[PDB]
Amino acid sequence: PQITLWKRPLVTIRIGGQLKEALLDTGADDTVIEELNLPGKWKPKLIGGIGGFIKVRQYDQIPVEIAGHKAIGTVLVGPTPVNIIGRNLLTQIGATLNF
Amino acid sequence: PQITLWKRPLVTIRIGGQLKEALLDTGADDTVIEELNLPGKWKPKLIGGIGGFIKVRQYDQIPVEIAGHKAIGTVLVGPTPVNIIGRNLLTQIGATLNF
Ligand SMILES: CCCC[C@@H](CN[C@@H](CCCC)C(=O)N[C@@H](CCC(N)=O)C(=O)N[C@@H](CCCNC(N)=[NH2+])C(N)=O)NC(=O)[C@@H](NC(=O)[C@@H](NC(C)=O)[C@@H](C)O)[C@@H](C)CC
Repeated sequence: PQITLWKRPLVTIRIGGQLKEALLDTGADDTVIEELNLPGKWKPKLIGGIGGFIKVRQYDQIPVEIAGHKAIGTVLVGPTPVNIIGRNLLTQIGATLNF
Repeated sequence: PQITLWKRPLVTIRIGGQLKEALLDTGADDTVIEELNLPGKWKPKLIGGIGGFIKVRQYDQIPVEIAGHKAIGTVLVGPTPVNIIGRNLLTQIGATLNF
């Protein structure tokens, strides 16, 4: 689809069998989801944002369906204020910015 | 123009007549620049994201040219590792997400 930016670009995703809402974030390297369980193993990681750094769980090779488009890649889980889909998955679904 | 997301979407902007590199961030409501010597009246604000909040200075009606496309609006100034172009200005240059 084509998404304008007057509102936050929030979409529904499928992850782990569950539906969630997430923000399409071109300013994020990685995909960061609110605290939850995901199948499989993980390892601790730290990531940073506007306010500093947080601890997350790094899960690899997780399938995520993003507005109907499939991706399989790293998902970080931790105390983010909002679920964000970052460039590691945006690239998989063919997303570009256009102006 | 079309910008892919293989790398961070860093582009040249002009603010205060000078050129800087900034990240096009669809996950940002607002525009955050690290330019603490702007002239002009400002007011204190707090903005947040991953890691919490920081203090910024809010400047209004500041011209910002992005990749040769003129915009004018609110700019927040504060300590950030990367200059961020948010939706307040992305909308003014006609930017969309496409997949
Ligand atoms: C989670 C909140 C929404 C998404 C987030 C994305 N912003 C980018 C900006 C870039 C860095 C300052 C971000 O955090 N990116 C992270 C996401 C985490 C991730 N791992 O992908 C990033 O790429 N982090 C890199 C580091 C980038 C820093 N740059 C650098 N070292 N050169 C990383 N690998 O850890 N938006 C925001 O942080 C913005 N917040 C908002 O837009 C709203 N605030 C809230 C709480 O939602 C609004 C109500 O203020 C800020 C900028 C104020 C307008």
